[PDB]
Amino acid sequence: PFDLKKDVFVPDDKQEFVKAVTAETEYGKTMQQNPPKFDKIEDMAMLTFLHEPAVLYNLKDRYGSWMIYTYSGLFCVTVNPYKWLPVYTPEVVAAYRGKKRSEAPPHIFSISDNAYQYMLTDRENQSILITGESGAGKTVNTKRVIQYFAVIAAIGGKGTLEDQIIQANPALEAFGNAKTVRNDNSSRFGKFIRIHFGATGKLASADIETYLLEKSRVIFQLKAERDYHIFYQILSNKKPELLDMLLITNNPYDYAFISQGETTVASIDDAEELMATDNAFDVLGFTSEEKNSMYKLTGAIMHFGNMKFKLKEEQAEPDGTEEADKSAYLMGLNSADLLKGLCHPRVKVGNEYVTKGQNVQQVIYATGALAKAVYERMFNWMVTRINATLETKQPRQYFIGVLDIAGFEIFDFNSFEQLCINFTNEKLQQFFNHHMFVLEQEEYKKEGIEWTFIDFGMDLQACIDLIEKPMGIMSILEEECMFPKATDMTFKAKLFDNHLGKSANFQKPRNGKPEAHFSLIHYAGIVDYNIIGWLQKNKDPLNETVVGLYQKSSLKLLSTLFANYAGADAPIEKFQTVSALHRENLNKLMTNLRSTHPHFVRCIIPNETKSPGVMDNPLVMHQLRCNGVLEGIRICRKGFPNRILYGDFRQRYRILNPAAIIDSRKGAEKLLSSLDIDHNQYKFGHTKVFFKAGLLGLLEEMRDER
Ligand SMILES: Nc1ncnc2c1ncn2[C@@H]1O[C@H](COP(=O)(O)OP(=O)(O)O)[C@@H](O)[C@H]1O
Ligand code: VO4
Ligand SMILES: [Mg+2]
Repeated sequence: PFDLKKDVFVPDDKQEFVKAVTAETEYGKTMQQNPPKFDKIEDMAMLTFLHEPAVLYNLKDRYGSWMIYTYSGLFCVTVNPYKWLPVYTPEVVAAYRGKKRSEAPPHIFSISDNAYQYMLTDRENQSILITGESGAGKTVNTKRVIQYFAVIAAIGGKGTLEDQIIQANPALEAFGNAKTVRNDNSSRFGKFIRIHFGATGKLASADIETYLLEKSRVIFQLKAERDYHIFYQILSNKKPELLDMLLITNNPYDYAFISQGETTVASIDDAEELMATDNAFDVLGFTSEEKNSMYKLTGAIMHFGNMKFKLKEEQAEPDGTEEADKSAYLMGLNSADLLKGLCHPRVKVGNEYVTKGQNVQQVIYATGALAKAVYERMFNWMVTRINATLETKQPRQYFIGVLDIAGFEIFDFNSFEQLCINFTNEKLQQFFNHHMFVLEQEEYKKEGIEWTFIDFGMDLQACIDLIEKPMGIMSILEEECMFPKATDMTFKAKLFDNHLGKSANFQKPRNGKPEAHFSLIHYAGIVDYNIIGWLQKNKDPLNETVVGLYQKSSLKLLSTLFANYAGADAPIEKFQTVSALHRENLNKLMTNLRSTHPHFVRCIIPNETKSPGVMDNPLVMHQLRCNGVLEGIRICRKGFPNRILYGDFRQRYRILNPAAIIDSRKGAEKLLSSLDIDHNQYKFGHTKVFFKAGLLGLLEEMRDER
């Protein structure tokens, strides 16, 4: 039943919008709805009415029938079903091969296949960029893109390249993923995977690049969160030989470094996951000495935390050598030299040395710091090793990169790690804004198309400039290190003096919950940051006397993790910080993505309680707004999303009317007027015919008939 004029969408203070400027709703109490033909539409740029509730309800409609993918113009939107669906089967993978976007339902498999098609067709590198906040579905979709390519390639101990490519994700997940409030399997690092293809489309090889790992997790947890998965998988006891080799109990609560918050997760079987983790290292080519060395280092990290200290000026001395000895043998170090290094670190006196002193607070920091450094270097080594076996040295030509970054998050306590994660999210959103709204309209101008630049309001340059540009939050932090008389409050005072009242995205902390020092107006919300410990987190210093012992370790792995160590430069007669390298890497990635054809996949978390099928309209609308889904749909409708080179237009559509044809542009003008179409649905460019939304599909329908 449908009444074109009285069926409207009206606002609501609890449900955002409701089905129904004065009328009463379907329930009782006191923007046009789309017809029943556009129910569960596969592409929302084809809806007659385009507004916030038209898109919200179409997504909701499809979500109710477990259709978690929907095209929204030139890109795609996905809503986390929070449950398994029979839409990722090998049978499905095969059917999607070679199909045009409109010839199959919306799917991540269709994005992957079309990215493959554009690569070989245009002779151009591609990229698949998955956005969304913590627990939206970026990693799940990243794994399905890889699955699609690996299954397609497979058509034609250690396994084949296709098997290795798939297993690289569960191998890295044990060490780099952990349970946070928002996600039981949160990626605590970003990763860009490039899948290389030869000149004719053969999957040649692959590589992975990881971006900043949350080191703090290794030695610190908040009430509602766990440390990295790996620790609990080892303690599961499904492989009891590991507990004997690592010299450990089966109780996480016996290890402070890993038992500060939660220890078991309802959705994760830690026992089955240890086997999956181990099987991946096997399939990836990891030797037993390699696997055991990695397990041994993880074990040494656990004992390292239980090491107690005491007073002997305040000087620290070991409060029991029990835990240091266990750590030292797993690491291949002499226990006495380790504790002497931690308590009395060397100072170079030219060719001699004098030891400086430490107190139990200083040694406690250095101990935590080294356990983080080892963990970070182990993760970087695992990636290097995965890349080493993934390198096939087979002929390559193009690549399809896939970006799975750590999602936007807000915790009750936000620190340095959150600012780095959320900063990347702001940057990736701005990548989308620039590509969709700035470059797109500049193409129309380049091609001599009649057009008036539209302002979509999509521009986060103010917040990005606030964080990265000189005298920004990172620049202030970078200066405040390598200034020993600088404290947490000199950094706070410098941030406020430069940005309070001067930067719109820098506000006083809103603030029961933990104490915050400043607020930041991010693209998806105001985040209250706590600046305590930022100067030390950014400088990341290490006890170089203990690092020296690590380089001389009897374990090959520990000595290789520290072989190329940037030991503090020699003094002269009179360095790269964390944030500095992170910005450098983020800009390196953004410029690299500019040299590819991007394919945006926008993930939407439907509810805060990980409930399948439950859609919370205020949370969904917040995401669709800050993502720019409506803005991104309008540029598809209001512009010309499809454009064909005059040559290609005659090579393909000459069959529609051979009477029309000997010029490239002139011939194309004759062909188009000769057909029964709206002659306003297209424009003529310098080198391409620009088509309005949908006209390409109409001509392609007519081409398939004859
Ligand atoms: N397409 C999907 N099908 C089924 N479950 C999904 C899907 N996408 C996400 N999930 C569930 O949601 C969780 C969070 O998704 P994940 O990919 O880890 O998100 P993100 O990487 O954005 O943090 C997953 O671990 C899984 O339980
Ligand atoms: O939960 V996330 O993997 O998006 O960080
Ligand atoms: Mg993830």
